[PDB]
Amino acid sequence: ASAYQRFEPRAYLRNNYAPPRGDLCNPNGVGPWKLRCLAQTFATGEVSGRTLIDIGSGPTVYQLLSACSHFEDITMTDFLEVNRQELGRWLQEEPGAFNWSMYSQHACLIEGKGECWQDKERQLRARVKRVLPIDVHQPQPLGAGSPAPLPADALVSAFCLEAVSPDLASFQRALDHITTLLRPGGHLLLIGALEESWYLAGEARLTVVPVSEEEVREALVRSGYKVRDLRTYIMPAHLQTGVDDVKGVFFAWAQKV
Amino acid sequence: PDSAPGQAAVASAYQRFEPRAYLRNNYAPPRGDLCNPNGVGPWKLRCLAQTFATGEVSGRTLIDIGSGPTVYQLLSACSHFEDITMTDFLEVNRQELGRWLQEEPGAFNWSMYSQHACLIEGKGECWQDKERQLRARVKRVLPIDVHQPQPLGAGSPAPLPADALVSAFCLEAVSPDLASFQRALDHITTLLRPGGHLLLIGALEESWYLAGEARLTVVPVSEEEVREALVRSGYKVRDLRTYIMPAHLQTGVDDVKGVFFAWAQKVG
Ligand SMILES: Nc1ncnc2c1ncn2[C@@H]1O[C@H](CSCC[C@H](N)C(=O)O)[C@@H](O)[C@H]1O
Ligand SMILES: Nc1ncnc2c1ncn2[C@@H]1O[C@H](CSCC[C@H](N)C(=O)O)[C@@H](O)[C@H]1O
Repeated sequence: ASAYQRFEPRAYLRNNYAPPRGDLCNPNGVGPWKLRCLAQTFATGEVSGRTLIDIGSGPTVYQLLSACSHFEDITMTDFLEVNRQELGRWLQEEPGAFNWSMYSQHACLIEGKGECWQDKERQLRARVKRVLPIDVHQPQPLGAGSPAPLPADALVSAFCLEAVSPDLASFQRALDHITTLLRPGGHLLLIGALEESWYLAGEARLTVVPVSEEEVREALVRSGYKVRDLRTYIMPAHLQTGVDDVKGVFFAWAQKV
Repeated sequence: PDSAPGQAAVASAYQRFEPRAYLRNNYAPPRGDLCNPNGVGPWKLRCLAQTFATGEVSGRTLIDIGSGPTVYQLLSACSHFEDITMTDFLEVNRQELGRWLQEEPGAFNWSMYSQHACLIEGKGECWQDKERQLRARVKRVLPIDVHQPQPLGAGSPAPLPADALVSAFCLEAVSPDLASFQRALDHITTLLRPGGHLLLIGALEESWYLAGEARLTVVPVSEEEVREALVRSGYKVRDLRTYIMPAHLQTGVDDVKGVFFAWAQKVG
């Protein structure tokens, strides 16, 4: 995990959220696919509550665009200070914030409620109460006296576990860990890379545990979830860019029983 | 009597028209704020979107009558017409359109409207694609004077007669009186083929507006006057709706009391 110390947010954002992976115009892309999964899931209106925690936010907010309308208290987290600062910069509309507006626009497009994207960002920025540091390896990943309401009504995590875990069993424990933050009967929306083993974030070179839909399902089960949905996106050639070796992307809607 | 003088007056007044001012007054907030569904902007795009969505307004060629320096009136229309003709009386307006066509950064930013059309049309489309199509189908920007019996001049370029017409806030804005208005309608109707469709937007009961230094003279009209005029010109009125201008939104840029949207089909 010392590799994460060379991790550059601006390089990561650039690699994954700027064209081509960042062009949202093509519906068959990975960005539109991620957003649709979240939109659809929340649109069921079975995922709901007062509080929600985003595990391993990094420098990104997209994972919460659809979510923000169903939970009034939203908590974001990451391991690195540089990311929290990068989040802050966008939350407070500071100088040099990253432009998520294409993503805001698309979420509004997908949820199809005629909402304008400034209302969407406005609601998100507002509903996010705190940005916290976090380590999923710790059995209490948020420490002892966290400003975060526990247990949360729901959890969201994208591209975290498989990226901070050396192997399957490690990945499994990380899940066990964060699962403890989730109220019984609550919800988890997990996104991650499939059969990925490395990706770059500037000068840093992160090791990833290559997982599969089957491994991922089984791990959610082991952690005590009822899997409600598990969808797979296969990474198209034109989005294989030399920033990683991701083969596909998985999305899971799991419920703590 | 005599039309010439009033028209001359109108023409004279427009020589002070400031596009950037018009744009600031009408298509930047609070009117340009597309976030409130109850605002005039959304209402307009929604009238256009819903109408094209019926699929009853189609063809090869569209002509926008008195485009000014705005494109929003064509956002939902472009996905339905191969060939679009934009027009205006003033060159400074046409230059303004030209700047946006050329995607120069100097140009006005219509992306909020682009996005909103995409939003309400419900096809998942992205605004850059919406805009790229619009820029692609606008085949020309022509001089136009609605008071002339041939508003485009004889032997004009435009493919005539067109399958459809769009016009927004033009006729009433350049007509001194109701008869002038009615005549202007008759004139542009000659550009429209029988069985074709006219989509008309304009201000209700308005007498003036601002375009910078230029404070302009509008013939105030009513829904009925508009309905009657269309019928007079040989249309069947398919839809005619009214937006009442809210307290805020009345900003001193005009004395408009509301807005009309007319969908009319040229009997033939
Ligand atoms: N031990 C740890 N516990 C929790 N998060 C960690 C961690 N070590 C690294 N991370 C964070 O995990 C993130 C994975 S990148 C994921 C970014 C974002 N969620 C997205 O969807 O794009 C990195 O930002 C990294 O800072
Ligand atoms: N005689 C005439 N014939 C046609 N257009 C005229 C005209 N005299 C003035 N105009 C144009 O009528 C326009 C009215 S403002 C309308 C602008 C635009 N259609 C919109 O929706 O906002 C001005 O751009 C002006 O140049």
